[PDB]
Amino acid sequence: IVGGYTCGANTVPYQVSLNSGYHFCGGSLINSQWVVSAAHCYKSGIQVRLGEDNINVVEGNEQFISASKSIVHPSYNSNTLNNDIMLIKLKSAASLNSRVASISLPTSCASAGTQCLISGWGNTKSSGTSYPDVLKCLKAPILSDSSCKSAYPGQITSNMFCAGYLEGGKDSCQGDSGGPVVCSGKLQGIVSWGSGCAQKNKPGVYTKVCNYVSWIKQTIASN
Ligand SMILES: [Ca+2]
Repeated sequence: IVGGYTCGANTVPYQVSLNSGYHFCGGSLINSQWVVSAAHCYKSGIQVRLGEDNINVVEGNEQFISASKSIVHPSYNSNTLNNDIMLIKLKSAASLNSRVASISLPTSCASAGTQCLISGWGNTKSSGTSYPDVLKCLKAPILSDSSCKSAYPGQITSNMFCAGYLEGGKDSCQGDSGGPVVCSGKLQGIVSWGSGCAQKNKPGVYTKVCNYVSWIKQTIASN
């Protein structure tokens, strides 16, 4: 996250870190046994880390649970990043409380102008690299589809939305991928892609979760 603020420990209780020997992507806990992330975060051998603030220090609220199954969306296209969503089933159920909690799926899509919270452990610089150890947060609005399509001609599908600031300076970045965009207490987006980070006229692009609720619910019910 570029241009954000330190969230505070366990203030974003649905935020997960995906670990394969190191943090590589975020995700969101949607019930005691399932996480949703980005398909471009797929790899084998994932450990899901819940209850984290400092990802390099054991602080006492963590739960480390291996993945038993990963399911990439059937229509994910790695070239265009259309349908950039993936479900991860945990080997055992997480223990839920105030510091580790699930986030609700949306019943309706959010409109442009709605303010959302984006979080992650990704890069904090737009030029160069500095990775934080503690979770960072950013408040940003959903942008209109017309502004999003004007920023990225020919690249925005109906399964994507833009959020952030056309003036630059505040965005999600590398290492935030897969993490949550939460608006009015519901998971509306997944950190997916962008052209660089925090550049003028190049806001972040997010997977539009409201289009996938039926697929998520049906998949969880049968796996
Ligand atoms: Ca920790």
